[PDB]
Amino acid sequence: EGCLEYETQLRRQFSLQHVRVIPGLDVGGRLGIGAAHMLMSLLQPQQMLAIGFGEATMNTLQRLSGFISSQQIRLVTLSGGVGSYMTGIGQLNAACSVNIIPAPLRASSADIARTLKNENCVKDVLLAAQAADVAIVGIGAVSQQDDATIIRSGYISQGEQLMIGRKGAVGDILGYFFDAKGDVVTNIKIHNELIGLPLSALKTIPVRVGVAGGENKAEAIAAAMKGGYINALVTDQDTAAAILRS
Amino acid sequence: FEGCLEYETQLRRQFSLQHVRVIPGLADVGGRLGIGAAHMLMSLLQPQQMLAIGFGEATMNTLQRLSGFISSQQIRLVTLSGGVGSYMTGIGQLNAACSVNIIPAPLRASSADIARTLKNENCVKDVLLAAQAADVAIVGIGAVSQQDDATIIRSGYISQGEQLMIGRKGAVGDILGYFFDAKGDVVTNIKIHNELIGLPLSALKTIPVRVGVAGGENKAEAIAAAMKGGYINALVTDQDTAAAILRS
Ligand SMILES: O=P(O)(O)OC[C@H]1O[C@H](O)[C@H](O)[C@@H]1O
Ligand SMILES: O=P(O)(O)OC[C@H]1O[C@H](O)[C@H](O)[C@@H]1O
Repeated sequence: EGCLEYETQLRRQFSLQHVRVIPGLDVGGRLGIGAAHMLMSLLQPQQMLAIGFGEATMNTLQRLSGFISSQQIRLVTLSGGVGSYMTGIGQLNAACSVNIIPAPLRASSADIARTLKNENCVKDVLLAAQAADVAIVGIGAVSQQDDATIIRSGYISQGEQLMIGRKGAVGDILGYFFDAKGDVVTNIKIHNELIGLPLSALKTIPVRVGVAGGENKAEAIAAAMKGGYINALVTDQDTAAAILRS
Repeated sequence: FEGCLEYETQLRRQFSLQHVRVIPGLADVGGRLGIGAAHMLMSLLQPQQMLAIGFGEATMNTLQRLSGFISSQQIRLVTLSGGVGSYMTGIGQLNAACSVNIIPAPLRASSADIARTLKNENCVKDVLLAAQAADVAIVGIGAVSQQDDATIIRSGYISQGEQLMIGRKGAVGDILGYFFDAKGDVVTNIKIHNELIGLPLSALKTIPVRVGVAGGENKAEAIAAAMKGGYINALVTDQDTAAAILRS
């Protein structure tokens, strides 16, 4: 009931292409339903879907697995890491096309990241990802602190997250952190250590869906939309309220 | 006389194997090899044990047939090589509660310095160690004599030129991109070896039970060599191939 109005206002405040706002209070399971449903009406047969990692995207992929088979959707990873995509990929049948960047999410140095990005088998998948028809990503917030997936998964340290925060970052997509206005934070070393597509290349993809909730993400989700990284959103009612007031 | 039971006995004694299965020649073989290798693995793996897997058609067919058993017995899988995508037809068949540990790297780097770098990345080194600690391994065996039909060529991991020179330098086959000569010794002057990300054959031998699954007469010399080098200590093959291996 209050969902339609919040959709409308989100669509107009952030110039979005599509929005779904789910009734408030479990939330992550219900976000995956909402995002799977949006993706079912967006994707045409044999189209390509680029995927990010995290709980909300993995949930979504589970609810979409039957659509993916019967419409022959091709999947491609937006980042390295492999293992982080397996909970969502394991829920598909084995005739599904899945193209996986064969590298770590983050290299121990920027030189090594650049080396890896130039290996043929990595470079091939980076291009495929950038060419996708639709993308589905999660959004992390600095305000989650130890509960953020990117920290639980060991990809950045606590000291890094404190400094990322100090430097004015509010949230991230695929390890790429941006400030409250949506601008990528430029003096953060991790950015040049990530193997996957940068957020500037992600914007090649014409429909880019963020799925994310919890009031603690509101600032990050707003900023993601202000930066243009996502042009469609799936979120929950309380978060929507919080974004609109942010 | 002869038959499969005799061929098993002879192979077992001749190569000092721990386990052997020879399937009849007569309905198509790579599928029946997979069934036979899954049945052997089912009798060797205890619950919660760890199975190291290599890539290729025979291993991926085996894993497909083992998927129900992997699930119910909570078998943990780990990749023996990089490549990620080379393993998807196999691991794609499992359910999502399955424990699957994948080397997050290419199979082969563009240079040896780059391979050495990737082997020292934390997320790669962790999985290399997990693989070496496995209870059982399952691998395919490739033969130089397959030429353009070898999976290692068909998948683009080596060039025709490379395959030619590897043959010139005395290799007969490979396991996981590591090529050995007819006595079973790894061929030392081949640059693909230092470019591979995964475990070398010497570290594969840590795994106590090492099952090769491979058939076709053109692989006979390579399979014999693989047993002579000790890379596999158990074999699943077909009748014709067993006969050829025995006369090698
Ligand atoms: O909170 P989740 O849904 O688990 O996932 C969010 C992560 O996925 C996003 O692209 C960012 O990397 C975040 O770091
Ligand atoms: O002939 P297949 O069963 O497809 O696979 C053999 C390949 O997989 C083996 O370990 C070697 O890499 C071979 O090159």
